[PDB]
Amino acid sequence: SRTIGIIGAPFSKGQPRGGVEEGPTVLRKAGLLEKLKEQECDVKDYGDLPFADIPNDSPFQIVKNPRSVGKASEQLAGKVAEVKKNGRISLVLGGDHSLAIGSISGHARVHPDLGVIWVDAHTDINTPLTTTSGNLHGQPVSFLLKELKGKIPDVPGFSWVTPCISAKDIVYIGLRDVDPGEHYILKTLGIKYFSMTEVDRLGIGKVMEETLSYLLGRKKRPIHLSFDVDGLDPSFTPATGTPVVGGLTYREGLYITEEIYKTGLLSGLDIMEVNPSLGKTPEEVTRTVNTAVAITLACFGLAREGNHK
Amino acid sequence: SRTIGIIGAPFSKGQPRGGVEEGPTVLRKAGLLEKLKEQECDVKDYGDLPFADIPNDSPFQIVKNPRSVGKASEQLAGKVAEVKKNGRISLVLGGDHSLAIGSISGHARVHPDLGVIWVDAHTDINTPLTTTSGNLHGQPVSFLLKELKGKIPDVPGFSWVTPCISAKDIVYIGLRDVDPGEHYILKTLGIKYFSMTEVDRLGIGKVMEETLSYLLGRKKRPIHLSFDVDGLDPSFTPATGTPVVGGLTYREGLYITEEIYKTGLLSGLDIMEVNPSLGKTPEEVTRTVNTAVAITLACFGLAREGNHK
Amino acid sequence: SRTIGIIGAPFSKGQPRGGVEEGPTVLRKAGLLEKLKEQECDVKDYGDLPFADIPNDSPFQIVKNPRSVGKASEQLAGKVAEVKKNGRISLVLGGDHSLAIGSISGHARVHPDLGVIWVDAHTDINTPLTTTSGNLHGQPVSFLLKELKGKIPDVPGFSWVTPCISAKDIVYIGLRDVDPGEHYILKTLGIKYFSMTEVDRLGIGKVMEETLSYLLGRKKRPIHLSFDVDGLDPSFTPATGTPVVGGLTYREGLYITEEIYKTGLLSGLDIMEVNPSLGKTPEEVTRTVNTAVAITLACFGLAREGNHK
Ligand SMILES: N[C@@H](CSCC[B-](O)(O)O)C(=O)O
Ligand SMILES: N[C@@H](CSCC[B-](O)(O)O)C(=O)O
Ligand SMILES: N[C@@H](CSCC[B-](O)(O)O)C(=O)O
Ligand SMILES: [Mn+2]
Ligand SMILES: [Mn+2]
Ligand SMILES: [Mn+2]
Ligand SMILES: [Mn+2]
Ligand SMILES: [Mn+2]
Ligand SMILES: [Mn+2]
Repeated sequence: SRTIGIIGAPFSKGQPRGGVEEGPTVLRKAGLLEKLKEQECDVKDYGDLPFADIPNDSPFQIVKNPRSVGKASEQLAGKVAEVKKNGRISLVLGGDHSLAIGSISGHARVHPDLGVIWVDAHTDINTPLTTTSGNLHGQPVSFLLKELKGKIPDVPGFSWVTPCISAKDIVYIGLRDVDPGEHYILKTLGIKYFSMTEVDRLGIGKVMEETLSYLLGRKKRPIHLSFDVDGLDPSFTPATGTPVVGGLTYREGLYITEEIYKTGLLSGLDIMEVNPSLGKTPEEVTRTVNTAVAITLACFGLAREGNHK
Repeated sequence: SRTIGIIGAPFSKGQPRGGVEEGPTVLRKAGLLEKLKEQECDVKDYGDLPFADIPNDSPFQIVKNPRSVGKASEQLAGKVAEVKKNGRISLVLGGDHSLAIGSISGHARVHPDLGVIWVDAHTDINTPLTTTSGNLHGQPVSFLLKELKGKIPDVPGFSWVTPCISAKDIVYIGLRDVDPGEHYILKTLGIKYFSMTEVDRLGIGKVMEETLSYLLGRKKRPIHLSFDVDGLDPSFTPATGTPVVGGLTYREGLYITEEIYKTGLLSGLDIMEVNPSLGKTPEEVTRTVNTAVAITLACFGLAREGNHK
Repeated sequence: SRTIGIIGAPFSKGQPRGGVEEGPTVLRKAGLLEKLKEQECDVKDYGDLPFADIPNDSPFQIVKNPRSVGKASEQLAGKVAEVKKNGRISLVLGGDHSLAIGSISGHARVHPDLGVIWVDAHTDINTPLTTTSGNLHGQPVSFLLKELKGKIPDVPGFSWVTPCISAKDIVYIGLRDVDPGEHYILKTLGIKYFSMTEVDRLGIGKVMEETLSYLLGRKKRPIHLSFDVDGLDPSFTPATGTPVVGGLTYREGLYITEEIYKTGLLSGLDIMEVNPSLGKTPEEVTRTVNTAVAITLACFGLAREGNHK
C-alpha cells in the first residue's frame, strides 16, 4: 500500500489568531489515527513538532514573526524529508498555511519532481513587499515558486529556502478571494487555477480531470496536496480564520480527495487552517473537524461507493 | 394517462425505531391525494395495509422480526399485484425499506421484466449472514437478486420469495454508506451504481441519462423506483432513521423523478423511510414530509417548467 | 470601460407588500456605489425616482393599482432612455418587477435590438386576463412581448406601451413556479427558458453558454439582464416577497453575472424584488442585501479569480 507519516505542527505565528495551534490536538482527539488504521495504511505517528519560540523576533517591514514562521517551516521541512525517507506519505496537521513553506520544501528535497494541488479560497501567493496584512500564512507560495525568486526580499528566517516548485507545476482549486497583486502574479506567471467560477462552469468532475491531466500529463510524479480547510464553504468548515462564502461543497471536497487518492501518486498532504476556538458553537467546531477528518480519510482510500479487503 | 394505485404500508419491524409507521398517515395528511388529483392522474386509494403482528416471532440468528417483516412483504406483494392488475402504478407509502421485498415481488408477478432504480444512501443488499445489525430494512435487495439465491439462507417468513430481479436489471443512485460486504457484492456481481462520487463527477444530468440508457437501452420495460428518503441530504429529509451527510440535493431529487416520469414507463413507486418522530423540530418533520410529497408529485408529472391541460 | 447609470425606483404598488420600496435605500446603505467605484466603472447616480401616487387608481378587472404601476414604468422608461443616452448601463434598483415594463421599454427606445435574460423563479408573463392574483409584478413580460399584443387588453396606465421585445429575443433562467397559463404561453410562443430542471441537467456552465449563444449567435447586441432576487434559493435571498425552494445557488448567481459581464454587452440591469421588511431576522435582511450587491458587482467586473489595474 502506501504508508502514512503523521506530523503534528501546532504553529500559529504565521497569522494573528492563536487558536489554529489547537489543530493537531483536535484532529487527533477526533480519532484520526484509528480511522486511518481501520482503512488499509500503516500509520507512523512522528508526533507533534515542538516549535521553540524566538524571544526577539522583530518584524520585517510589515511582515510579522518572520523568524518564528521561518524556523517553523525549517524544522517541518527536515521533518517531512525524514518521513518521505522512511518511504511514506507525509501528513501534516498544521496550524496556519505558512507551514506549507516547510512542508513542500522538505518534501521536494526528497522528490523535487513533485506537482502541487492547492485547495484554498486564497492563492497565498503574496510576497513580503505585496502583502498588506503582513501575515505569512498568505505568502507561502511566493517563497516556493522559482519564477518569483528575485522578487522575494531576504527575510529574516528564510535563508535556507530555495525556490523548489515552478509555475508550471502547481494547480489551484477553489479560489474566490485573491488580492489584486496575487491576481497579477497568477496571470503574469501563467499559473493554472480553477477558481469557483471554473468549478461552476466545468463542474468538479471536469475540474479534477483537467488538473490531473495538467500535472500528470507528460510524466507521472509525486503529488503534494496542500489543503486549506477554508477552501470549502463556511457552512462545512466554519471554524477557520478566513472564511469566504461560495466555497466548495462537502461533496466536492470529497471528490477532489477521492480522485487524488486514486492516482496512487499522493506523497504529501497538509490539512491546514482549522481553528476550533473560532467555531461559533461546539457543533461548529465538531462540523469543521469531522469534515477535515472525512477529507483526510478519502485521501487514503475511503470511498463513498464503499471499500473492502 | 397513467392511473395511480395508492397503498398504505405502516410497517416498522424491518428496523428498530417504530416511528416510520407514521409514514402513510403524515404523507396523507400533507394532502398527497388531492395534489395528485390536481395533476392529471386517477387516484385509487387501496387504503393502508393492516399488518397483524406475529405473537411468537423469534429472531433468525441475528435477524430480528423475520416473520413480521416477511409476512408484511407477502401481504404487500399480493396487494401490489392487484393494483398492477387494475392497470395502475403501484404507489407504496411505506415504513421501512424491508417492504421493498414485497413491493418489487408483487410488482414483478405482473411485469417480471421490470428494471429497478434504487435511490438510497445505502445499498440495502446485506444478507442474513452478512448483516451485523440484523435489521431487515438493510437486506431487501439480497432476497430479490437472482444471483444471490444460494447465498440467502431459508429465513422464517420468506418461503414465498422467488428471486425476481437480476443483477443486470437494477441501478443505484446516491450511495455513500455501503457495508464492506455490500461493496463486495456490488463489485462481484457487477451491479450498476452511481454513488455520490459519480453524481459529483457526472452531474445529475449525465447520471439520469446513463441509468436510463442502461436500463431502457435494449428494450423498453416497466420501471420500479424504490425511493429511500435518506438518499437525499439530511438538510432536506432529516426525519429519517439513518441519515448521512453529502446526499442528493433537493433539486437533484426532483430531476431524477422528473426524468423518470418523462420515460412514461413508471410502473411502481416506493416512498420509504420517512419517520416524523425523528425530526428534531416540528418543521424538521414538515421539511421531510413536503420534500417527500414534492418528490412523489414529480413522479406523476409535476414539472418545474410548469404544466397545463 | 462602461459607465454605470444608477436609478432608484422605490415602487411597491405592482404587488401587495409595501416593503420592497426599501430596496434602493438598503442597497445604497450597503455601500453599493463606493464598491462599484472601487472597481473600474464611472458611477453616475441619477437618484431615486419620485413616484407621485395616483389618488383615484381604481382596479382594472382584478388588476390592482394599474395606473400607479403604469405611470411608474412610464417615468422609469423615460429615465432609462436618458442614462442610455448619456452612454451608460442603466442600473435600476427597484421595488417590484412590474417596473421591468418601464426599464425595458426606456431601454429599447435607445437600443431596440436588445436581447433579454430574465433570472427569476417566475416567468412574470401573465396578462390582465390570465392573472389570478391581479398583481402587476407578475405580468411585466406580457406587456413587453410583441407576440402577445392582441391578447393584452387596454389597461388604464399603459397606453404609452408598445411591445418592444419579441419571443425569440428573451431567455429565462431559474424557473420553478410558472402558472398553468404562463406555461401555455412559454410553450406556444416558443420562448427559450432554462428552468431549474435544465440547470440541473446542463449545469450552470452549459446553461450560460447556451443562453448567450442563443441570444448573441446571429448578431452581437445590447443585453438587458432583469434579475429577480427570488431567482436564487431562499437560503441566500430570503428577504423577498415570493420565495421558492430549489433555487439557484449563491455560486450559480455569480457565474451567470460574471459570464454576462464578460460578453461586454451588458447595457441595462434590474435588481428587483428585495424586501428587507420580509427578512425573518436582521441577518436574513443582511444576507439578502449582500447577495444582491455581490450579484450587481459581478455584473461590472468583480471576478472570483481576482481583478487588478
Ligand atoms: N489574501 C489574504 C489571504 S489571508 C488567508 C490565508 B490562508 O489562505 O492561509 O488562510 C492575505 O494576504 O492575508
Ligand atoms: N448498511 C446498514 C444500512 S441501515 C439503512 C437502511 B435503509 O437504507 O433502509 O434506511 C445495515 O446493514 O443496517
Ligand atoms: N405567478 C405568480 C408569480 S408572483 C411572483 C412575481 B415576481 O416574480 O415578480 O416576484 C403571479 O401571477 O402572481
Ligand atoms: Mn491557505
Ligand atoms: Mn485560505
Ligand atoms: Mn433503504
Ligand atoms: Mn437508506
Ligand atoms: Mn419577477
Ligand atoms: Mn420572482
